[PDB]
Amino acid sequence: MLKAGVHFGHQTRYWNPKMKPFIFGARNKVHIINLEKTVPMFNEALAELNKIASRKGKILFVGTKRAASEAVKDAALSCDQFFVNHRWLGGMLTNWKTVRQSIKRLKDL
RNA sequence: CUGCAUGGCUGUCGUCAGCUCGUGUUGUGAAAUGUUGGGUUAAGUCCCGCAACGAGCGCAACCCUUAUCCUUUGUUGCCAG
Repeated sequence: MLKAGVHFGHQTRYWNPKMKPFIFGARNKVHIINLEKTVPMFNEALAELNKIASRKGKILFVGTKRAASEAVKDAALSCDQFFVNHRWLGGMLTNWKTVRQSIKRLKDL
């Protein structure tokens, strides 16, 4: 009884063997994805993302493509969402305990 | 006597831009990345960039001298009124 959102077929190869488990087959050489290996995982994805937000968890979005470079910057006044829209800084997550000096250099503004 | 057994004290490349630490990444490791590259500089200097982000020392400056205007003043130097 489950159904796909918008999918009917998407891309050729352009390959990674690790993605084969999600791919049900092909339609005129273009690949089609398996409902049972994508839909339950996508249902969980929006459930767990909301659970982290209910636990006051800090959310980061990446919008590094032009039609998203401004939409990524806000999730309405009733919300809290961090962003990257164009460019990165090396170690800004794993070396954040040093890049906090770079953040202070901008908080100084 | 022995500074090729030593503390202290003093040269030279050179006043050349170079020597390191914390963190994150890499490699089995030595170590690299950083500190290389690009434009630029007196220069690891100043901009740019990239898995590197920052910091410490040297480097510029702080020490010494001299060049000018403006204002007030002075011995045994000066002399416009």
